[PDB]
Amino acid sequence: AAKEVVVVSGVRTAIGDFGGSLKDFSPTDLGAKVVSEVLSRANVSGDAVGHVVFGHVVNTEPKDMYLARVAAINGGVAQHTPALTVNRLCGSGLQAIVSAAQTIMLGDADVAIGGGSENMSRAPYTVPSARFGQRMGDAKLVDMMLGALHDPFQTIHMGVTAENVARKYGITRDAQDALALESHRRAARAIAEGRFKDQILPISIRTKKGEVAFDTDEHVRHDAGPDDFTKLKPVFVKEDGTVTAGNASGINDAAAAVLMMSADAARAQGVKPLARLVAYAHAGVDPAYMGIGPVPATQKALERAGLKITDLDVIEANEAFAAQACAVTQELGLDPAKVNPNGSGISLGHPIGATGALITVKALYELKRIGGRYALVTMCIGGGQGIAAIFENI
Amino acid sequence: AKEVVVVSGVRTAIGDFGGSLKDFSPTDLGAKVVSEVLSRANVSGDAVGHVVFGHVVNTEPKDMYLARVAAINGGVAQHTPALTVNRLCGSGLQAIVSAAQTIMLGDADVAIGGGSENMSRAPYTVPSARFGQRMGDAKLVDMMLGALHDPFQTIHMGVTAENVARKYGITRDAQDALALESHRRAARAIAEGRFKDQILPISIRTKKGEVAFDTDEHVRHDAGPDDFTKLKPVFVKEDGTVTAGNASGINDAAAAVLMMSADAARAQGVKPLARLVAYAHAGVDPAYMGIGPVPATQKALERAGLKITDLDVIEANEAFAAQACAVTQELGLDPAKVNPNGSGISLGHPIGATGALITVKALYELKRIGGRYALVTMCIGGGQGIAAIFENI
Amino acid sequence: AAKEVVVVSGVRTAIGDFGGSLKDFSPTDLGAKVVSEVLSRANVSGDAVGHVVFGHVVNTEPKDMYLARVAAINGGVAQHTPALTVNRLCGSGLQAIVSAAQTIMLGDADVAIGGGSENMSRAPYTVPSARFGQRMGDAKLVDMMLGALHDPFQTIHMGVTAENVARKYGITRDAQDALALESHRRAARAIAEGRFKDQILPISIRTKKGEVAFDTDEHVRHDAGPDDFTKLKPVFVKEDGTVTAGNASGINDAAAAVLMMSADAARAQGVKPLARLVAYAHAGVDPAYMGIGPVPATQKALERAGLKITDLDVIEANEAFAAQACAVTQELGLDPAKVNPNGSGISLGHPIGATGALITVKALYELKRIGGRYALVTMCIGGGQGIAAIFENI
Amino acid sequence: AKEVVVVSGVRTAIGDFGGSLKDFSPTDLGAKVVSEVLSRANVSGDAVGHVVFGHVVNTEPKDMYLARVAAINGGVAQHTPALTVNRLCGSGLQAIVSAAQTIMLGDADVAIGGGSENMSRAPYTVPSARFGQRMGDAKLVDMMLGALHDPFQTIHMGVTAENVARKYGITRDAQDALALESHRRAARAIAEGRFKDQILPISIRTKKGEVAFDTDEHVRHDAGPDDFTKLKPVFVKEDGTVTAGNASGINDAAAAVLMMSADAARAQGVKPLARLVAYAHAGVDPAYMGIGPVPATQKALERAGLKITDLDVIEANEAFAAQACAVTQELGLDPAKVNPNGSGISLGHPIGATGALITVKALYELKRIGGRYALVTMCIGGGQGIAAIFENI
Ligand SMILES: CC(C)(COP(=O)(O)OP(=O)(O)OC[C@H]1O[C@@H](n2cnc3c(N)ncnc32)[C@H](O)[C@@H]1OP(=O)(O)O)[C@@H](O)C(=O)NCCC(=O)NCCS
Ligand SMILES: CC(C)(COP(=O)(O)OP(=O)(O)OC[C@H]1O[C@@H](n2cnc3c(N)ncnc32)[C@H](O)[C@@H]1OP(=O)(O)O)[C@@H](O)C(=O)NCCC(=O)NCCS
Ligand SMILES: CC(C)(COP(=O)(O)OP(=O)(O)OC[C@H]1O[C@@H](n2cnc3c(N)ncnc32)[C@H](O)[C@@H]1OP(=O)(O)O)[C@@H](O)C(=O)NCCC(=O)NCCS
Ligand SMILES: CC(C)(COP(=O)(O)OP(=O)(O)OC[C@H]1O[C@@H](n2cnc3c(N)ncnc32)[C@H](O)[C@@H]1OP(=O)(O)O)[C@@H](O)C(=O)NCCC(=O)NCCS
Repeated sequence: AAKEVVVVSGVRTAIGDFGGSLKDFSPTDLGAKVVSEVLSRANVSGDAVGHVVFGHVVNTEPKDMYLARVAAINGGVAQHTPALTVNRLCGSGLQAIVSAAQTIMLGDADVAIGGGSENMSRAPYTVPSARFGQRMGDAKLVDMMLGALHDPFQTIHMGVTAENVARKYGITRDAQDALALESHRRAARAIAEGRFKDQILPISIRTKKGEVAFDTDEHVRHDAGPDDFTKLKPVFVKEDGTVTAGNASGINDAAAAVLMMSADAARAQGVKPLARLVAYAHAGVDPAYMGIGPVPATQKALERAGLKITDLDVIEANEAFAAQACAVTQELGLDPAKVNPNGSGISLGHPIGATGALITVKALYELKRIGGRYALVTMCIGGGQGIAAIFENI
Repeated sequence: AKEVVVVSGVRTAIGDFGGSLKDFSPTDLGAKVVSEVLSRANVSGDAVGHVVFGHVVNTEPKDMYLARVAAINGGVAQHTPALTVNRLCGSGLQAIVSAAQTIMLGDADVAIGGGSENMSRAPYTVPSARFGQRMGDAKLVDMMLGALHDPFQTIHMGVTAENVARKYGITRDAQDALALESHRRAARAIAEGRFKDQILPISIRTKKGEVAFDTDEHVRHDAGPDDFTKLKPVFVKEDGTVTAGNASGINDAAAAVLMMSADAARAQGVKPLARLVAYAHAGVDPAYMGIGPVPATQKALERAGLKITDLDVIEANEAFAAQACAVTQELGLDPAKVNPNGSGISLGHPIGATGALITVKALYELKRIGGRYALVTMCIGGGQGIAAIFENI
Repeated sequence: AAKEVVVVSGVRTAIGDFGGSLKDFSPTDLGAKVVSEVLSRANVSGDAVGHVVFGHVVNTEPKDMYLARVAAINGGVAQHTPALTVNRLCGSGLQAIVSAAQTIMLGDADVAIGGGSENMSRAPYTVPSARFGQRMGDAKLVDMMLGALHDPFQTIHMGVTAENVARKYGITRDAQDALALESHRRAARAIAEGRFKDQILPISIRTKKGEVAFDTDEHVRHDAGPDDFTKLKPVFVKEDGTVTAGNASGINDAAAAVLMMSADAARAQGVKPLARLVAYAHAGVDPAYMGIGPVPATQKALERAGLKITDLDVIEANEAFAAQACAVTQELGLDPAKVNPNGSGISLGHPIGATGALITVKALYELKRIGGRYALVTMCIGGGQGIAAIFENI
Repeated sequence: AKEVVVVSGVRTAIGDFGGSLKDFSPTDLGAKVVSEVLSRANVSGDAVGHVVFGHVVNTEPKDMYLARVAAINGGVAQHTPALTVNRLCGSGLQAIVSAAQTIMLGDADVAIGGGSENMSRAPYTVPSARFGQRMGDAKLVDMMLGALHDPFQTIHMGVTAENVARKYGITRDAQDALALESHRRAARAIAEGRFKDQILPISIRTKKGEVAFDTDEHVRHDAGPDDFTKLKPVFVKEDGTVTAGNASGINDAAAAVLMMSADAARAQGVKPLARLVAYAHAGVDPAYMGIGPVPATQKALERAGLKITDLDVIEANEAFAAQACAVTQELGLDPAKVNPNGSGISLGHPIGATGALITVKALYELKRIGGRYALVTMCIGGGQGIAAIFENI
């Protein structure tokens, strides 16, 4: 059978705004930071790591094609450790955790780090005609960030697929704005109560007035009210729109990681862990409706775990767009009070390749906060996919 | 862990930098080999549990969706998950491993593993373009050359090949020797038609009409030892040995294999090419990445319960003659069994697709000689190696 | 002999900061604005113009290679009028006036417009390898703005030549900072007293809060004191520097123009003009000391006019760098009280191709303000030149 | 207004787009013709009162200093003022006019007027690069093609040539006729060596050694009427006539003339080529800019007190056959006296240098036929024309 996977430690950066506090930190710099910190939290030597896997979508510089290896080596992991970068779009961060967990399940490693790192502020433009020349006529610089946010089959923004989902599943503008407002209020309450303090790694952000610690998610609106969202206009369609800048997730910068071990290695070391991995699942859907990806992925994961929706104490289902996040909660029959109890992509931001790892960290720390047992982590995936994993607080 | 069988495989011919495939995007090449492996195995596009593609250098936004685009446009149903993986030059074998693991773990009965890379279309980036440079000249960054630079010392992969040449005693004469033979083995393979069955031809619409690209165009068919010893070292100015002639080329290509669980294969009447025996990974000093295959291979043989002398076929990619010689040397391999039909130096090195492409070669060579065991291994920029062993069945 | 040239009207925009209030206004848009306004001030039909000449240095878009013609046609000048763009670097704006005056002197036109337009905020980057490709290796985007500010023989910033002049002519840091502070105080006094109101054309700058009129030079520091300049560090040399961001001219955006006529056409029409052109002169100097260009150019112009330094009531000598502006005043024996009485490039900005026309407008309006008789307009020129003209209030 | 004499002149051979001069910057070419005109006239670099160069498309930062760089690196003293002027395709004749005016007004006794343009090196710009694009694709702007677009309707100069073809009745057969003859006149001139004395050879360092570029390489020496009537219209899709064959090329070159006051020439013993008789400017409808030469020429003849039949040589640049035919037609010129040795269609159109270059041709042709009066005129994008008349002396 497959070895049991224990999540012993986890950490995330605070999430930076587009062009904001982390704009000068490369994806490999952020990844190295969370690698070194998870090792310290788990009391694991950098020489004792069997595998490193990082999720990451938008290469910002040549180093990023080496992202997992640079994050590992600069995070203090020995050079004998293999390192893999994976890309499943917005599912990449949770995919990294699954792929790292798989090396343990299969006996290839007793210790593995899975994380994600993304700096969208530093996403580049390309010049396709630069290598061999354009000769004559105007050419383009291609926005690789916006390009990543376009479905590659119809060349429509993710936000257009969110309208497709809104229309198909009956998710009104008012429903979307209610979810968005509530996400910000939940995030502001979590910040005010200190719910995120233990799971965040502060970053010193060298300012001209001296160094200051960036340790709070800066996308959150702390005094938001209903009229802030009603006044906004739809951003992705010219007719009959519902998706706005306020009820869509942000574009953001962050990194996060967990350190996992075989259950036997965790017993022998005597660690006091966060959780164990119960099950995971993948699904594919119509690309034009990629936002409901989490529905089949969650149903499959629950089947593998032998659990039911009502067994879930904590659900982190990323708010890519209120339009799809509502449809997911509705189609699954989830209690909105248990779903994203401290906010999600709309209020905290959506650093795409890191999101899936960062919301895993959130989920496991929330289980500890409430003494809960099972958490579900799931998210939708551009191109038409879903990914889901279930963890047990132990 | 379920048993994993390869039922089909295919590759494109390997295009030169700026050559016959320069107009074919990585997702275009990927979809072509996906469709072809399904039809070779006679497997419905609706029956695929997972698709994994290796790929390193994004040439356009669609490339961040590469596996999904290759799968959908290759005829795989939208309900199949798709993953792109990047372990640099090991990415193509990694995709096959990652796809096999979905089968081993019971997540899927059928999985496609492949790789796709178009280095000709590798882009230049402008890191200052989004928020501006404000004042002062700015950089147009060669993402292809940057992929070929170690990220810790910012030296070309070829500088690490020189390091490996010094440490292990690989001479210039030795490097040019392997390079010449590789070209001679490749030219012989092409003449005898050894690659015919494993290559998917591609129509490369020319002004002269509609021609088929089905031959690896990097090969020098008239090569003589003088051709290599005249060239000059290109990566270190003095006391150097790696040249353009004894180093792999920059190339474009795609390849894939389709795998199934043993049970699912039985239950479909599909004559499997081979079976997966074992795989392994290794990390090494980045400055000496070219020696990564040695520990990875040793670790793979250990897991397989096999010895070097049990290998009838070895596909060990020739990133640099300086590195490939030291691999063969440190492992104790018979050079007649290693890359018997050429490799990176002669056939080219389409980095993200290479590991999948030489897996296809290794398996077709096993069938050609009636062998049992084949080893596939390659080095990895940044300091790693990857290796896999297959059994002809 | 040569016909006498009357300056009947003139106008300038307010000067915008780098990245500031005029950043969205192209050079041909600004030029068209001042063309239409000078025609209106002089009561001259757009169908009665014999020639248009504009100074302009840094092309921002393809239209700018047609700059004079676009400014003329869009400013309401008939299509039968010839239009010429000239480039003598920072002397271009006054060169345009001289070249336009020359068509009148030679009997080619009885009416001619001379102006300058520059938007440095919109200066582009080029990609030299884009047309035919780079093939392999990194390339560069070339800053055409900074490039224009580099001497083309030694590839040193204009600011390095300013240090050369400071050293050769004994212009201390304290002397440079005294000039800079005084320039801002003079500009702030002129603004507070309304000295510039009649010569500036307001521009409506479409903001999100509604339209607002940009009519005040925004580079001026109104509460400047000596310590603001002493604290700054030298910007152009690593050793023994004196030139700073505070005592160097700014990078700026603006346009300006005058309308001239033959004296006979001015008599017949009965215009009430600003001034007449008395003389002009050019000079070349060592490129490494281009900042003293105005000295020989001024001496030559005075000789042609049969005037002496002491006959000058108003001097507009552009403050490119305090280092050279001091050396010019010192070598010529000018009274600093008469030189740039209302500020200059350090305080108001230096929109290079427009500066020479804009400070001509300043000079002629200042003559009217004080009832003076003769004004000198002069400036230094990258590559090692000077240009000067003398005008008489009539 | 003092009398202005031309004592010397020179031009480069005209390079094709991407051809033999592609590696020579505009300031490099400018300095070469500056040095050569000084030495041809035997005039000290210290004796020059003014330098003016026409030039349209900045290829690099130094180009904004073009006249000054051409003058200094061409041996002119640093005390000489230097001006760059831009009247689009008239810039090269404008520079000669502007330089002559400094002499006419007594500001100078000696002045150089020239032009320099390297369209091959014309750049792409990124208007968003300084302050950033933030989000969304951005433009890489072709500054060369943009220079060839009218700024009011954003149509190619060739679209205005079609407008001119309709208004004045210039047929396709008529255009291809002029194009063929131009090429035949140019090929004859080159064969007979007519351009030998006016061309400054340039060494264009090749891998085959050190070769001299001294022949206008746009010329088709084997041209036959079938070559032009087979080509298709390129600027309007339907009901079109201007083709790649009957339109001028995109080209690189430089040229200059040195002028002095009559007195200063006498006082130096310098045998002057010719004398400036008159010049004139005209504005026209931008949509019909190609007809600008007609009023400019009429206005120049009026000032000169001459008639069309007094002109022994006419250099009227062939921007487009459609436009040049209408110019000759509306002025009533003998086509045997107009561009007797080819022009823009056959020799090329290095825009900023053209007006200076064809002035050199016109003067050398006057000496070759013993003529008296020569006319130099050309059209101007945006709707202008410029014309000058010289007297052989
Ligand atoms: C929606 C989107 C196009 C907007 O981009 P943006 O303009 O850069 O976003 P910003 O927050 O900076 O600006 C939005 C504007 O609405 C306003 N706004 C946004 N949220 C608001 C809120 N909760 N309350 C009030 N106003 C709000 C901003 O203040 C701002 O107004 P301003 O210009 O006056 O300052 C972008 O965020 C996006 O694409 N999001 C989803 C990305 C995605 O697809 N992720 C993966 C999907 S699977
Ligand atoms: C070595 C390298 C820098 C050279 O690149 P390149 O110069 O553009 O390649 P080219 O073949 O176009 O040019 C090389 C020259 O040597 C010659 N040459 C190359 N191989 C030759 C051979 N086997 N025999 C004789 N001559 C040869 C070419 O003809 C060519 O000469 P030419 O320009 O006159 O026609 C590049 O191929 C490279 O980086 N290879 C290694 C790739 C790599 O790092 N892979 C992954 C690392 S793990
Ligand atoms: C000097 C130069 C390189 C500085 O460029 P810059 O950094 O963009 O200029 P800025 O005014 O925006 O910034 C300068 C800094 O000094 C400070 N500063 C400038 N002038 C100041 C003053 N009078 N008092 C106090 N502080 C001042 C700015 O506030 C700013 O500080 P900050 O970053 O904390 O806000 C540039 O202005 C230049 O090149 N000038 C001369 C151009 C030229 O050569 N023209 C033609 C020559 S012939
Ligand atoms: C017309 C124009 C757009 C064509 O540009 P181009 O296609 O890059 O020029 P090329 O010569 O490389 O290609 C044209 C094709 O027609 C053919 N051709 C051109 N002239 C020919 C001729 N006289 N006879 C036969 N064939 C000819 C070329 O061989 C070539 O064919 P190929 O590509 O198979 O070799 C460009 O030359 C142009 O814009 N000219 C006008 C310039 C201008 O506007 N000047 C100022 C205006 S006032």
